[PDB]
Amino acid sequence: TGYTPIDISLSLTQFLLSEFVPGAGFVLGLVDIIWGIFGPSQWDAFLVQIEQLINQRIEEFARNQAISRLEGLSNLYQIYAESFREWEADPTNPALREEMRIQFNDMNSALTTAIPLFAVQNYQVPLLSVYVQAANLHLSVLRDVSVFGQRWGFDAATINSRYNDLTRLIGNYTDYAVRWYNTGLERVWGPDSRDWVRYNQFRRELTLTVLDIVALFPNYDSRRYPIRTVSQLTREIYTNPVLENFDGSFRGSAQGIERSIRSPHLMDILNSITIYTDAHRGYYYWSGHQIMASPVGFSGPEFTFPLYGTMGNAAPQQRIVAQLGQGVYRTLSSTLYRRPFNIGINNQQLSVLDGTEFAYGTSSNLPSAVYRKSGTVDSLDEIPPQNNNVPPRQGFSHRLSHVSMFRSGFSNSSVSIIRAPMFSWIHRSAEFNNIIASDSITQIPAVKGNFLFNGSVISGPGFTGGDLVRLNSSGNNIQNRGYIEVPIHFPSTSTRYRVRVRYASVTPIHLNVNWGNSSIFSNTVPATATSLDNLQSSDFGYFESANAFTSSLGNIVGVRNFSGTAGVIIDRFEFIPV
Ligand SMILES: CC(=O)N[C@@H]1[C@@H](O)[C@@H](O)[C@@H](CO)O[C@H]1O
Repeated sequence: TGYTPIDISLSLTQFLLSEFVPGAGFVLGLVDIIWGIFGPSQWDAFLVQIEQLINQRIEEFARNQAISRLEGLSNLYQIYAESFREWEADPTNPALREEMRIQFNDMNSALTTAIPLFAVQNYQVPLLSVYVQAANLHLSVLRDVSVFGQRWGFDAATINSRYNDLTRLIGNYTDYAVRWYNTGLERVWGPDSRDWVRYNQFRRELTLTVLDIVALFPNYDSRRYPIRTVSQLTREIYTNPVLENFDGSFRGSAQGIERSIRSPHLMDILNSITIYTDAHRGYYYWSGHQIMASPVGFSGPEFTFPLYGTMGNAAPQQRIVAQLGQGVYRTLSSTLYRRPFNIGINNQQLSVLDGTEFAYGTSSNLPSAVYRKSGTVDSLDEIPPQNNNVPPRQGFSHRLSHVSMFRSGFSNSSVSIIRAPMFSWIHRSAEFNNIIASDSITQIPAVKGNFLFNGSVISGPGFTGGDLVRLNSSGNNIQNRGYIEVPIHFPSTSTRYRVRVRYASVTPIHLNVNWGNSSIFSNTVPATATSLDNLQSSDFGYFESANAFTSSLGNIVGVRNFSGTAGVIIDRFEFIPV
């Protein structure tokens, strides 16, 4: 059918983001999306997807052993799923209850045996995606026994033991996956542009097929999340048409290309891009541009970034409005390469864009914005739909969040000109606004805030689904306390909410949580980590307000660091309806 593991994973991500609640729906969902296949095809494809990228086939025996085992888990989970489905339909039935207990044990036992075979020495990287899939399924099944095990007829001692497995393995699987993500990525680095392409492709593909899934693992903790919980992925992934459609390779450019990506920041909303046009020998091109953005929820004035590339005057400037409908979901770019037989300042090599169509995500339809012309270098090939059952403009997975630029040469004095817009893509689960649901546990990442004082945004470890907020120590200045404020919106004004914060700290730290002007928590929270530099899964802890309140307290939430000597990492705010 022409599908790749990337398509499949994005679809699974969509599911896990919107349907993360225990019950038959979840179990049947996993069968429908991943585990309902017959035969080795899918699994082979999952392996090839990473193998072809690192340019290394898994040793043949270990490869067949892994594929074979995945087939086994598939058959077994299909049976488990149907037993679950019939059981839910008739929960008091003793025969169904006994069958569930047997099915759970077989499933748990098979997964525990199978997993190390997806961690074979010297082949951890190409086996990573199937590992994560298996790990996901295992956590899922452990979550199921935690929620339903009593009703199935397991004793309290067995349930608690399985739950302790769940919490430990949330940690272990996460750390394993991130470690091997980092290792694999690092191996793929090289000095030239061809290397950078491969490196970024790895980052991109494994973000979509590994990291994105891992980021949702904490959700399986049924005690922490006893009802439906909605996560948001704020991380950005990258395409670059000029570089990615280039068959040659720019020597020693990789570092420069990588630096052209912007550094960690509070999430913004891309409003417009103003493109400047330069020309050479009747070839008109995108020479530079200017970005305009807004804070999350349009909760502040629009801001303008410094000029990217060079301001050319060969044609009038074109202001492309990105923020219409759901925003820009797709770029279709026209690449221009000039490689003349004789090269000189009068006859330059060009590696640029001479057109781009910017297509909008929309429930209906909306005409595309077009810089000069459309092209065939299509972002949808790299950033596919999460839902392939509707048109791409409805079933898209990402939204254009920024455009920066890798640049080389000056038109006036160079033989070779590179102008390579770097397109940055945010997952659509990163909503324009912070909207607190009334019937589910709403997760709002701290980086979705709009005001940060005595602190900085730092790179996530890779398992949080985006970046993190670091509040600095005050230096014993009551006026210099680190503060992050998040704008929030309540569609329901009568629902009562407890506010939970997910954090990391090396020493005990006094934190103050405000909802509007009201302080709803002010106390010392324990240390959770040994280091803030090398973050592992268990380094993140939780604390929460004692009481529940309504939207009448206000439309902001914040955390203040009262410590004079220690810093603290804020991951996300969570709103729990009582
Ligand atoms: C006495 C006190 O804590 N003052 C805080 C200050 O520490 C800082 O957080 C600032 C950021 O806006 O807000 C002030 O209200």
